[PDB]
Amino acid sequence: ITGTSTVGVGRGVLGDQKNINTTYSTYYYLQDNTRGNGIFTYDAKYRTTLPGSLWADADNQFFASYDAPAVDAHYYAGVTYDYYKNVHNRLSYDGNNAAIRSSVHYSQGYNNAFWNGSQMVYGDGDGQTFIPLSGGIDVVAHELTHAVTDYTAGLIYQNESGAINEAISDIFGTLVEFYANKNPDWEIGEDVYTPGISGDSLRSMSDPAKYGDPDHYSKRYTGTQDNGGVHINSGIINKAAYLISQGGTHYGVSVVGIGRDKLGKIFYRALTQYLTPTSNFSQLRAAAVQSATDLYGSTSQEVASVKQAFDAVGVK
Ligand SMILES: CC(C)C[C@H](NP(=O)(O)CNC(=O)OCc1ccccc1)C(=O)N[C@@H](CCCN)C(=O)O
Ligand SMILES: [Ca+2]
Ligand SMILES: [Ca+2]
Ligand SMILES: [Ca+2]
Ligand SMILES: [Ca+2]
Ligand SMILES: [Zn+2]
Repeated sequence: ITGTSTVGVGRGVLGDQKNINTTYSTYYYLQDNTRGNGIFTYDAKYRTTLPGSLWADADNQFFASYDAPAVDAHYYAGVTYDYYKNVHNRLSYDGNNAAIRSSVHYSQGYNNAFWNGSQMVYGDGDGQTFIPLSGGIDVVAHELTHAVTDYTAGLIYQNESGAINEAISDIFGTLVEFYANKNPDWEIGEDVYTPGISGDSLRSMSDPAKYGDPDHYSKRYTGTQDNGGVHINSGIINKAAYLISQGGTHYGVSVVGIGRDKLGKIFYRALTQYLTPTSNFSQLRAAAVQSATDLYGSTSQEVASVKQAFDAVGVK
């Protein structure tokens, strides 16, 4: 909407106060004009018709329980935009400052979040398995990263290419969580998963097997559930990424860690310069090796560590 840029205040899903960029024109809207061509947050009003209505508020204060998922979807989309711009010189998901749109309060009891080809969508959860999913910064960044992937490598959402697609979203979701630097970890979704159980998460990158996901190519799933295991076999790539950053010895193979920033540079370059819609795990290894060679040199520790990490997870 046309209006003037304003700054509101509210509380997110976990009860934390934050400022949000809004737009005033009769109402205050969740429209942040400070980033690209805008970040826009919508109310889906418990229905499944998208996007719903651009979020409107009478007083620019967002402290109602119903407001909390919108506050966080809006704010964490801004953090994710900032990560891609400041760290990777990427302007929004398409590289040309496309408007970023999210809808919250999607459906009833909906235990998921997704990119629908055009926008982000967040359920409220059923209150037992999940609380409103935009409360997780790793979740929000996971979803926006699907848009980045779709505009760049275009990884098809099935089998090995789809597991790479998933891992890319978990990797950058985690790197955005570290960028914001609030309780960062190598777990996925911990802030919104199972409010009645402490210390768990939906997936682990540091130890995928903790939640039943493979940590070695020999343990990959090859059935048809979950689009051929896209959220299962992602563990193999998530583990490799964790090892590249943090190091470790895994199935007897030692990896010297090179840190999160270099992990992010290598995988961002692989995603945007080398991967294709049908890349498999072996092709990802080659893309990561080439990316690290471009950035750091063929004889570098960074290249050697990429090779060790993929060796450790059984990907040649
Ligand atoms: C980070 C977590 C909290 C959310 C994440 N959701 P996602 O991977 O972005 C779901 N996207 C998806 O399916 O895209 C395909 C598509 C949909 C619509 C239109 C076009 C294409 C996820 O890991 N979901 C799991 C766990 C879900 C537990 N109930 C899961 O779906 O099995
Ligand atoms: Ca209000
Ligand atoms: Ca965390
Ligand atoms: Ca996390
Ligand atoms: Ca929990
Ligand atoms: Zn995903």
